[PDB]
Amino acid sequence: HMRHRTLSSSPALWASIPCPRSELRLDLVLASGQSFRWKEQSPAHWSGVLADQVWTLTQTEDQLYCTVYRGDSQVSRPTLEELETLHKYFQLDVSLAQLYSHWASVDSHFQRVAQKFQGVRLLRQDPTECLFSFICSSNNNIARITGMVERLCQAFGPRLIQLDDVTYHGFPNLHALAGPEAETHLRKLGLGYRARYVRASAKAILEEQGGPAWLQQLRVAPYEEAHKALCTLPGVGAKVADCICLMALDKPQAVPVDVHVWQIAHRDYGWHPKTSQAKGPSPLANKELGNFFRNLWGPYAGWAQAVLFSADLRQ
Ligand SMILES: Clc1ccc(Nc2ccncc2)cc1Cl
Ligand code: NI
Repeated sequence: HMRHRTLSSSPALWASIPCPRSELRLDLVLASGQSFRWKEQSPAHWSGVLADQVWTLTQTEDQLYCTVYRGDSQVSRPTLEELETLHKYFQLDVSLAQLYSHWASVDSHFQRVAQKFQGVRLLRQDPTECLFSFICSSNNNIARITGMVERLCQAFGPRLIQLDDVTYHGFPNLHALAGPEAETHLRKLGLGYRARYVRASAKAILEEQGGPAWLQQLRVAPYEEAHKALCTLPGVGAKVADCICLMALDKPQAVPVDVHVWQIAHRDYGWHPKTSQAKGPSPLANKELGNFFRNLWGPYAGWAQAVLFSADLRQ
């Protein structure tokens, strides 16, 4: 039936937001493992869902070209409010050129690495989508998580539209994931142990915290409160909590610490746990390392990390 648009195919329906490739590189941000809902359907054309709507995105050296598919009606070009949404998603208020410059000034390693990887910024994700996406992320790779999240949305989330062979679903609400046959069905979809944590966390957020409004509270709450709050949930530890804080709760200073960042810290910064003596990853050593990077980079430490992370997936 209807198909995925290119910029050439249907130039009428595309709109644009003025955005240099130095401020945002789609190819580095949408497959960076922040969101797992974007695919490059046709070369340099990124399609994925936002809320209850599909988008396809592509860019030039100075422009971010984008179009919407409402799903239900007259196919038209992105409205103003629809583009405000997109602007916010990419947190484009924030100057990346300034942040790169600031980091480079205090970190000679960053200076050498950031050159080849410009336009790495953080998305502002829906808390719910982010939470459950990052529960599926423990002991896993981007490819597998992408899969799990797609199957999860297909099975539990509302159908929106079909383009080509791909049927786009919205992200499920908590109630949908909280039900009795939720784990069983999720286990069928190959999440394994993670199925328990999904259901449990959905059931928890409803009953223990009073629904999705809780997550919005954490967005306005201070970092430290939000992190402690998140860590109460089944399947959510310091790492996942920091991912969510950073990517969906507007805490730029949150620095998710796993064994991979340990490696980079030790190899590239010569870091060892100083207050600690135990020589390997630990609750306290990880937090120590988080504080280390905040001290060095400042209150957008998580964003700086995102640059290094994106420079590591490319060899
Ligand atoms: Cl800054 C950042 C961005 C994206 C991710 N995504 C992940 C990719 C693979 N396994 C776990 C998480 C993680 C960080 Cl720490
Ligand atoms: Ni050493």
